[PDB]
Amino acid sequence: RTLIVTTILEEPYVMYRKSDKPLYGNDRFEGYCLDLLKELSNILGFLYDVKLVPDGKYGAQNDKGEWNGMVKELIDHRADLAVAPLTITYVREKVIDFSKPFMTLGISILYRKGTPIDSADDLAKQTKIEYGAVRDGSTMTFFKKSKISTYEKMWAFMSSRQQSALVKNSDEGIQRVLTTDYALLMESTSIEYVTQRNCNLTQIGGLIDSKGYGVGTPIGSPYRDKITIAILQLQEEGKLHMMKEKWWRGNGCP
Amino acid sequence: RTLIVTTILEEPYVMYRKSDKPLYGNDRFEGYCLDLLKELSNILGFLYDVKLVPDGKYGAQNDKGEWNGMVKELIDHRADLAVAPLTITYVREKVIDFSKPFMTLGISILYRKGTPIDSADDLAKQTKIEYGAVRDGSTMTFFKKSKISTYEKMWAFMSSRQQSALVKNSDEGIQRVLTTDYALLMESTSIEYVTQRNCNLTQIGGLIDSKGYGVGTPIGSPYRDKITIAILQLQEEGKLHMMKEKWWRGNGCP
Ligand SMILES: C=C(C)[C@H]1CN[C@H](C(=O)O)[C@H]1CC(=O)O
Ligand SMILES: C=C(C)[C@H]1CN[C@H](C(=O)O)[C@H]1CC(=O)O
Ligand SMILES: [Cl-]
Ligand SMILES: [Cl-]
Ligand SMILES: [Cl-]
Ligand SMILES: [Cl-]
Ligand code: NA
Ligand code: NA
Repeated sequence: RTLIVTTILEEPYVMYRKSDKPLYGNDRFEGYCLDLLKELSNILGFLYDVKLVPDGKYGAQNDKGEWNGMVKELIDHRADLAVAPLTITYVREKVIDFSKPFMTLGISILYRKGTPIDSADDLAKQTKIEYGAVRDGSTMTFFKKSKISTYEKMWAFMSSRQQSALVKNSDEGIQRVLTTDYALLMESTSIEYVTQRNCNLTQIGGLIDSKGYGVGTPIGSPYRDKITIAILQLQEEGKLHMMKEKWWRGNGCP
Repeated sequence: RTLIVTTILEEPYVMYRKSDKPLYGNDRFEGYCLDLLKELSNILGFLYDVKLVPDGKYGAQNDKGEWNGMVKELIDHRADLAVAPLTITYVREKVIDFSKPFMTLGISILYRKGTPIDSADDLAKQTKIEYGAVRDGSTMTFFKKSKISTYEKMWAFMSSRQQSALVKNSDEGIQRVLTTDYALLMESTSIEYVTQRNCNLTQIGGLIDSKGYGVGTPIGSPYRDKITIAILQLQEEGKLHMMKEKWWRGNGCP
């Protein structure tokens, strides 16, 4: 009866709450995605247990084409929903069922302020500034699969030297941008959150693609359509907008 | 199989081609949506027969909850697909199925350049400049249903005086903006198209909301998921972006 919700720590979507005593169960967590789940639970009338994905991955395929991460949890019916910044992509939609998007976004560039760099092609025609993405995430996959010239050049650079330009996670990418001469290809909603908090960083250029985050369900799940309708309701009522402004607003940067 | 596709004339989605002799069948039409249908038909391997919706409407409910337009064609299984700038909304998703969005947009304001107006709250707080939307479209319905104070205010104004501030169609709205002191609340992708072609008009403010256009199918159709997967493929390949640029780009503005 109670639904199992797979998710992953990622600021400001899902974070451990701060407290002076050990926390248990759903009380461990806060964030945009917990607020979304509370609003979805309200509308649809389910109870839920939040479970962190045991392997700490979003969802990609190994050499055998077996999935991992939140995507695999859904496939195997070890979770009923995945509520996280899980990008809606062609390869994932073949294997699980996403709701319609609760957030739309695109890949863009995180870099330091004050420089002459203005676009992905400024990066691509040069080698002094290093640049990369989180290994095996949807942004990397976009560069890997692209047949657009500029993105191909960029993939050749990223993948070169046993992928030394890639990072394991966004926090590693951020620190590399802050310390060295490095630009991170990152989803725009995460760039917005980061630039609101570190005033030496900025987004470079616009969005190079367009995509959404959606709630994952196993293929065939009856919850996919109920959740899509509830998301559309929350969007039209201004509630998704309110939730984004609650979690993104920073107060310290020009 | 040959699919039956319901659609509606709307620039630059679906337009009559120019020819010195009469045109027949699918050859009557061109535009972004025809290009999309060709790409979907190449991926999924169907033939198709394009039919203009007989009542010339997108789809809205009357007081008795009865539907019209392309939505009613799908509900009644008179068409297999609706391919048009058909906004994905809560009320429509309850009665038909949409693919994931092939375009993502929001309501914004079309107005003349060179004025002090910068946002919907600027319009809401006054009564001198008239403003409205296409009657019974998804933009009107957004305002009708909103409980956000600004938008309630705007709906009270739009709906006053026997809805004299509303218009029957987008071209009527565009002419009214060009001639009189009037602002049109319009989906942002159409404002883009218009302002590329009318250098005296501009978008005012940003997007008020976030929504998409999707291919519509009857509820339960097996094509909906196939078309979603095909749209995601076309997005990731950059084809949807190239299709938008092809149909939107104008001759330039001074
Ligand atoms: C935080 C990361 C690893 C996730 C979030 N959305 C993408 C995904 O769902 O693959 C990944 C980011 C990226 O690839 O830029
Ligand atoms: C062109 C119009 C009448 C359509 C297009 N999408 C909206 C729909 O699908 O309702 C309507 C526009 C709007 O309401 O601003
Ligand atoms: Cl857990
Ligand atoms: Cl698997
Ligand atoms: Cl026809
Ligand atoms: Cl969907
Ligand atoms: Na799917
Ligand atoms: Na539906």
